[PDB]
Amino acid sequence: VQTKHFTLKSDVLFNFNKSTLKPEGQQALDQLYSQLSNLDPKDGSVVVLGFTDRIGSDAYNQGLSEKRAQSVVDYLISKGIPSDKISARGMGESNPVTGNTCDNVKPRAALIDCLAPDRRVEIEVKG
Amino acid sequence: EVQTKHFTLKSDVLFNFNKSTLKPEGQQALDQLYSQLSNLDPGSVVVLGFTDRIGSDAYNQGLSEKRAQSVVDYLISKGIPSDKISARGMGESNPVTGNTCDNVKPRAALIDCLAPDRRVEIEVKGVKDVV
Repeated sequence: VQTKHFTLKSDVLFNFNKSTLKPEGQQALDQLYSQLSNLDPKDGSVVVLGFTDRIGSDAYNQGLSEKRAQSVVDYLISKGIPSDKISARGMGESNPVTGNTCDNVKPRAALIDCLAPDRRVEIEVKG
Repeated sequence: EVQTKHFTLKSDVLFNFNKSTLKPEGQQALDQLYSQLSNLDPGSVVVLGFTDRIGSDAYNQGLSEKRAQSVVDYLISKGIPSDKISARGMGESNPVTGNTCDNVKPRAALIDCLAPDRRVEIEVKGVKDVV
């Protein structure tokens, strides 16, 4: 089994608290799909995971992350990924890539900036 | 299970126009990357440099090599062992913009349209730990 893992910035794909792909988001997914289409495997699978930062309501962040992941999957299916070979999952605030690095960044705007790497969609491709 | 994790960095942030020396903002972006890399449990790293299709292909190939090497040199300085990372210039090959920019004018507009092509890709390859 060999995966390839990719990451896209949620701040690019979506507006603040929204889950509709922006034009910039579609373009980012077009560019990724261009890369993914360079291989023609017999079979494979794609897993799309949405993540938020640790700020705000966890129930709201879970819901938002799931809708974001779904919007990405729906678009990628539109581009050509077969619907039964791709799945979406919202992971909410879990598994931050910033780990404990932003733990003591106090001022709200500075913390939001420090947490930016956590606001992301991860795409795992198996072939 | 062998897994490759891919990271993409905008060349326009890392480097000034036509230069291969990291800007301070490039070092800061690589510091952020290194933090995340240092949490991936070991492994090897390839750094790919890409340009847009403007100008000499020989020149673009050389510029892409120097940019990739600059990134590698700095990542080693952060703690990536020297024997586990390498640089590769890709010049103008393998663009991500498709045909999207094919008929774009004027020139300033074209440089903007091709921006996603100007990038450094970092591939971290490793084995899933098990027993």
